Amino acid sequence: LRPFYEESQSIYDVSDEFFSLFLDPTMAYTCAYFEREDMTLEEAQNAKFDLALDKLHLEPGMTLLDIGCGWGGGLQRAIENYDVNVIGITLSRNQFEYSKAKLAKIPTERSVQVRLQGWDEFTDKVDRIVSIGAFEAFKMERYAAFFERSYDILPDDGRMLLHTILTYTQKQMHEMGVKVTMSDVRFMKFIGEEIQLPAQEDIFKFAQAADFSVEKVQLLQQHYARTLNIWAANLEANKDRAIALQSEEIYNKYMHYLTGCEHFFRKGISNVGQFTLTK
Ligand SMILES: Nc1ncnc2c1ncn2[C@@H]1O[C@H](CSCC[C@H](N)C(=O)O)[C@@H](O)[C@H]1O
Ligand SMILES: [Cl-]
Repeated sequence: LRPFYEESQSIYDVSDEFFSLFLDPTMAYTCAYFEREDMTLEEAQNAKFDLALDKLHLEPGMTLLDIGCGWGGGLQRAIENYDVNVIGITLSRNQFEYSKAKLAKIPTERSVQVRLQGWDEFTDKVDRIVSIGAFEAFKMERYAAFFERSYDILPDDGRMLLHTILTYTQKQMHEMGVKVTMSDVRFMKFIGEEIQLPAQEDIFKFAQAADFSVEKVQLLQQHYARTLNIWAANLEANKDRAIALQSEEIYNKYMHYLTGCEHFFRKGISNVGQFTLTK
């Protein structure tokens, strides 16, 4: 704690325009799914959203909730590909306004709602839930309430797709032969300052405590390494504009974050899973 207040430059202070320098046009900010090896980033992001949505067994007329909708790409796929009502919620005002404006332009015969709202305040009954990349922003003290609230707002036949990043235990790493180095440790400290993760077993434990069953987990480890690689290449290609919009310090922090995380997935320290939860 510094005695004098300092309005500093944070990676969280950048505009939508900055993110458009390296995200694909749909502005997905989570692991893509290279269902075909030759897919572009945009095609793999659409394929990731389709992968999650397909696991929900959506039927015409249902209501889908996207917990943590970001810049709206998941809800666009849902509106375009299913005859369903949608609700998207986010804690980001920029993402809220962006998703609202994006989805307002999409023809639809169903209801569409975008809200600046946390899951802890959400009580609407919905038929299915998708949540991609939101869980890693939750504190572990709130995990149980999250799964309990998710269970409660679903019907008897309800299904939830939970997509989130994962870590391994030391024993599993020693088993798998993953050696964590000092530079890895220093990067984890960089994360704790600028930005602990659950293991796959933790997700099973918490979902089951809320009376969900885990029907499926699908791991996308190397898809994330490739997703982060492309993001980093795009940002580097747009370096001059990133520095003009922000600064070399902000550019460097993002580049360090993207390429460090890429290394963690490539090396096998981290993973990312889609959990199909049923009721
Ligand atoms: N407690 C909470 N309740 C609701 N949304 C939350 C939340 N904590 C984080 N979020 C939202 O979760 C999102 C994480 S970013 C992932 C965005 C999108 N699903 C994608 O795949 O690109 C952001 O929109 C963030 O505002
Ligand atoms: Cl900016």
